[PDB]
Amino acid sequence: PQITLWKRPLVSIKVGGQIKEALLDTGADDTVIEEIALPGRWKPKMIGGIGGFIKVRQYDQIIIEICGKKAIGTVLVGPTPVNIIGRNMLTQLGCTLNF
Amino acid sequence: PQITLWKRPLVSIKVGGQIKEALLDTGADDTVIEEIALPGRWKPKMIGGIGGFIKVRQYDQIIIEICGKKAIGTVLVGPTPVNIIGRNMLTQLGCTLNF
Repeated sequence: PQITLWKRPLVSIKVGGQIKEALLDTGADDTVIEEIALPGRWKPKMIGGIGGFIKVRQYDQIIIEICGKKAIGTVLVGPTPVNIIGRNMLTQLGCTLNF
Repeated sequence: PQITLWKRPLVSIKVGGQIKEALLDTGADDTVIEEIALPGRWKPKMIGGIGGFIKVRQYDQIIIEICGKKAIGTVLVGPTPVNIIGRNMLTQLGCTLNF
């Protein structure tokens, strides 16, 4: 798709056999989703840094789908006010900024 | 331009007769720049909210230029770890996400 930016770029995503809402965020390095059971071995990761860090669980090589397009990459699972699709997944989707 | 997302989408911008580096951030509603003198009447604005708020100065109808393209909109001036080009300016630039 071509997504304009007059509203927050919230999308429905498929992940872990569930459906979640998430924000397409070019300002975020990583993808962070709250409250999802994922397969494989995880390891703790500290993210943030500005003001403090939050501990999350890092799962690698997870498949997500957005607007019919699949992407494989790392998903961090932990508390987040909004679920975030960061650049690690946007690159796998072939997503660009255009103006 | 067409900007891929393998690195942070940092750009050079012209604002206030200066040059600044800033991040094109689809996850941000607003544009926030540190340390720039801007014309007009400002008013304080509280931004953030997740964990606390930061006070900034809101200046309206400011002209910026990115990659040769001008855009007019609100610029918030205050402390920020990275200067942010948010959706209010990305929309004025005609910037979309494409995949």
